[PDB]
Amino acid sequence: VGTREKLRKMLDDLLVSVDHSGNIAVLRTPPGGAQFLASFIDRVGMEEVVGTIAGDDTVFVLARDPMTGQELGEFLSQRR
Amino acid sequence: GTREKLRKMLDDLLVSVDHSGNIAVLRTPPGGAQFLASFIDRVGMEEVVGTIAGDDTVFVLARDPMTGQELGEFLSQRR
Amino acid sequence: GTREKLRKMLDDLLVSVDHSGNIAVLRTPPGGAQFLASFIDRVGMEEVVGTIAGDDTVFVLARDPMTGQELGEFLSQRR
Amino acid sequence: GTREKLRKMLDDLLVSVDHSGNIAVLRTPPGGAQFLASFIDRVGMEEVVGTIAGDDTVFVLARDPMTGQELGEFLSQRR
Amino acid sequence: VGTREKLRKMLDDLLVSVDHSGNIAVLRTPPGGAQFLASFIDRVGMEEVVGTIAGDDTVFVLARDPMTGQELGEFLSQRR
Amino acid sequence: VGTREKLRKMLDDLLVSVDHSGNIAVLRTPPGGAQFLASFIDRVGMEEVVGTIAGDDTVFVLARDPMTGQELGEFLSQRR
Ligand SMILES: NC(=[NH2+])NCCC[C@H](N)C(=O)O
Ligand SMILES: NC(=[NH2+])NCCC[C@H](N)C(=O)O
Ligand SMILES: NC(=[NH2+])NCCC[C@H](N)C(=O)O
Ligand SMILES: NC(=[NH2+])NCCC[C@H](N)C(=O)O
Ligand SMILES: NC(=[NH2+])NCCC[C@H](N)C(=O)O
Ligand SMILES: NC(=[NH2+])NCCC[C@H](N)C(=O)O
Repeated sequence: VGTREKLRKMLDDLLVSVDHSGNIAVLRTPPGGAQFLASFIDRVGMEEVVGTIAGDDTVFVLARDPMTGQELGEFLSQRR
Repeated sequence: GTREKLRKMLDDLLVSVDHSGNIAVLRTPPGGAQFLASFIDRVGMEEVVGTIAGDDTVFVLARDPMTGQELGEFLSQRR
Repeated sequence: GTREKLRKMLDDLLVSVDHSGNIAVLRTPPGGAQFLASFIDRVGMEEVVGTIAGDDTVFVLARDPMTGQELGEFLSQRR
Repeated sequence: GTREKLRKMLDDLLVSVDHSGNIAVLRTPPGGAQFLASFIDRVGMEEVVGTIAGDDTVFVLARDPMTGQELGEFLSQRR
Repeated sequence: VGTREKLRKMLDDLLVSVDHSGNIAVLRTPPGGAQFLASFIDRVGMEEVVGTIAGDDTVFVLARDPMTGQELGEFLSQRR
Repeated sequence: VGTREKLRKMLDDLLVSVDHSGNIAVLRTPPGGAQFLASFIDRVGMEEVVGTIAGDDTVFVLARDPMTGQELGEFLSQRR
């Protein structure tokens, strides 16, 4: 039903919390969820996102300068 | 727990099931393997000796004498 | 695809092959396991029920009645 | 090496042992699977065809004719 | 024997080195150790830590602003 | 044939793109390639690199201050 609405649903299904410090937004997932969530982020292609790294329950998303991790995390919290 | 989380996750995440020997193989979308296997470990099924998740694949070890096919059969059935 | 990417990657990445039962075991250099298994999944070999990659090891599940030794034999042969 | 590092790590990391077929299954605490399997690979046991570590689970492939139970038996015994 | 002393012992058992640059402290582990170490960090709940990402032998720990990676790494080197 | 030339060949074989923001250079790989590439980086020992974290197709490399992610990513793009 499109990379549009799936975004939301993936976000609502998975995002436990959003935090930030500096040029990084930190996304918390349930255990094992990090790689899954970061895959869609990479795949919708946000160009204020330089890249992402997933661990097990955490994703670091790197804001493209001048954008900041707070601005980045906000841009997300509205997609939910 | 499997009440509303069993079938739902499988539909959300289980792309295909295959098997060989005492192992059932679950394919997920990219990055999905750890996440689905998290749900499987958490119900704590006796016949699941254990799970290993890669990136898009999960290997489920069936407890002998149960077969990998029989095991993959069930998770397929929760759908 | 296996034209120029089959033998080449194995030479680049396959350190050793071993086996037991319906499983062939591929050792790679550190961090190499996901990368090599990516190539294997992508040819989509029928007899490969699936793959799991750790850090330097890949487990390849052979589809019964084929054996893990027979399977490891082929990838060794692409070299 | 297994002198002071064999039993010690297992006590530090091995939560439980199970098995099925030619595979022994080791459960670790969260995130512990790669770390414990690192120690196992490094002794280089002949009968260990190879190891794959997920997040909290390790699959140890026993070299035929040895069984996964017999293999899990030993690591249990180093405790 | 508590999330108190286990901290230390986990730290002593695992921390190969601590480094830093910017808002990140970098922790080096033996191979395969990264996820294990970062699990306890997440679990003791440090609130100057926004989050952590583990690889194989490295953990990136994100300092909460205003705190810095150096201050963060020091706060650790005293727990050992 | 040495940690010298293998660098290049590994880099040419694997580096899809290089990006940067702040004190981090972001390296993109094919799927599953991230851990492999970051292993060699760690192993050639660059001391303007504090550390690396690999995911599945992305590596974050932390520049040692004063060095920046751009300067870091450039130092690489010449090794190819
Ligand atoms: N089950 C675990 N491995 N837990 C620890 C995860 C460590 C870190 N937050 C990450 O996602 O990389
Ligand atoms: N992006 C990747 N690493 N893809 C390869 C996946 C390899 C294997 N199927 C696994 O799940 O472990
Ligand atoms: N750096 C490491 N984690 N080494 C241990 C590798 C464990 C196992 N052979 C795997 O590939 O999953
Ligand atoms: N945090 C998690 N990903 N937990 C699920 C672990 C899945 C499986 N037992 C493994 O070790 O690979
Ligand atoms: N055995 C390996 N995978 N080594 C490379 C690890 C790369 C990076 N330092 C990380 O921990 O993510
Ligand atoms: N097949 C996947 N797991 N894709 C998503 C990878 C997410 C992130 N770019 C990483 O490398 O960690």
